[PDB]
Amino acid sequence: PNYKLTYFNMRGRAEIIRYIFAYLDIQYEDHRIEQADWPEIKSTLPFGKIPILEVDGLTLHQSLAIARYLTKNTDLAGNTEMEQCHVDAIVDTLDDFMSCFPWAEKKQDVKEQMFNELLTYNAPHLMQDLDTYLGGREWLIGMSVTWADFYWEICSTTLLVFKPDLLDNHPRLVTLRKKVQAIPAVANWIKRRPQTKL
Amino acid sequence: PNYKLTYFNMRGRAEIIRYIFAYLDIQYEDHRIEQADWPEIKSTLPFGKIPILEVDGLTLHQSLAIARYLTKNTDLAGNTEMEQCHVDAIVDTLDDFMSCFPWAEKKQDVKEQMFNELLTYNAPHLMQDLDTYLGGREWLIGMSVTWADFYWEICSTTLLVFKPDLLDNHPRLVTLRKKVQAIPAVANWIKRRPQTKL
Ligand SMILES: N[C@@H](CCC(=O)N[C@@H](CS)C(=O)NCC(=O)O)C(=O)O
Ligand SMILES: N[C@@H](CCC(=O)N[C@@H](CS)C(=O)NCC(=O)O)C(=O)O
Ligand SMILES: [Mg+2]
Repeated sequence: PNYKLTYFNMRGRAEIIRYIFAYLDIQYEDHRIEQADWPEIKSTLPFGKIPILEVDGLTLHQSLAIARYLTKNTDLAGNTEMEQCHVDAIVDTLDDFMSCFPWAEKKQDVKEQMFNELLTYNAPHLMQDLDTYLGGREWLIGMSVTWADFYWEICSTTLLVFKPDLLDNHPRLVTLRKKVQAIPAVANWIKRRPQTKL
Repeated sequence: PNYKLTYFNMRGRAEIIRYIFAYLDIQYEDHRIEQADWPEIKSTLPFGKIPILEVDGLTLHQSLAIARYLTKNTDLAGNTEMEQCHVDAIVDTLDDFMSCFPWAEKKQDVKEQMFNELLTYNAPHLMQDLDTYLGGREWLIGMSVTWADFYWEICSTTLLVFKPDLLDNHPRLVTLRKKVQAIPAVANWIKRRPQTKL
């Protein structure tokens, strides 16, 4: 089928979709719009938000809903229904935290303060719960990589931009990132993708 | 299987699970804890949040992950993988919005300010997007009820508590709420459930 992903020129919420396409070796149009075209693009979105993924003429929206759709019947989904639930749960827990940041906050002064408070007073609790959850296991769910691992690597990459020492107390979570970054197809995408801050 | 749902004494985030159980005619323990006992239970949870669902001893978390698990392979999921994606997307759009409200904000000043902002400016836009998405169809996705319809009913019920005129310009969205409440199993639950504000 023909796929067309539309998002801004940044990793952000479209990156999980881009990782999945890379991993599954599926061709797609990576459409990155500029701020100047937002007004026009927006008037075509079902709920005024991106990313959207057009599949053979039909529009899908919501990054995680799209990620789940693309991984259905693949090795990234989770081996059992219980495990698939755990994958969804970990992704939503991560997404819940990322959604707490004031990404659209105009006033930089207030924005910086909130980011710093979230990374100092809240992040540590989530990092510890994730580390405890993973224990000595190779991956977050099951005995093989799932898109939950992809999401951890993606979210942590952005958090590290604002809090470099985020994982200084959790080497096991760093190892996990490295294992994700070591997957051949993923490594290739990470090396070739457009370099953006977020 | 043996199901035990744990949450606070309110509809909130556990209600979608309660609707699914009622619709599917599944018995479960509806455990509603007291604030005074939350800090004790919280310490035993991998991620310290509720609702959680114990399935034959195994614990699951994240309301939507659990809802998806329960509806898999049932008539409440979409009829195709694409339709299943639409269901997931609608639920996430609604959840994203409801999650924007500062429910735990102690500062009545900031809390009231954000509630008014969300209800006065954002809500109308979402309502218009939803009405347009629904069009003249009976349900949000496909030709039959899905858990996305349940979620609309649940979400709008709480929104209507703070903004009763929410749907005065959207009769079709009111009718959808009524269509869901009319389903025998749901109507039975609605009339039997604990009467709470949220
Ligand atoms: N939870 C949604 C997020 C939707 C969202 O807020 N997208 C942002 C881009 S990162 C956007 O479209 N913003 C436009 C706006 O805020 O009006 C997803 O994962 O797709
Ligand atoms: N996004 C999670 C909700 C996590 C959450 O914030 N739950 C609230 C109850 S509505 C709770 O656990 N708050 C008590 C606390 O965080 O200590 C889900 O959908 O289950
Ligand atoms: Mg979410």
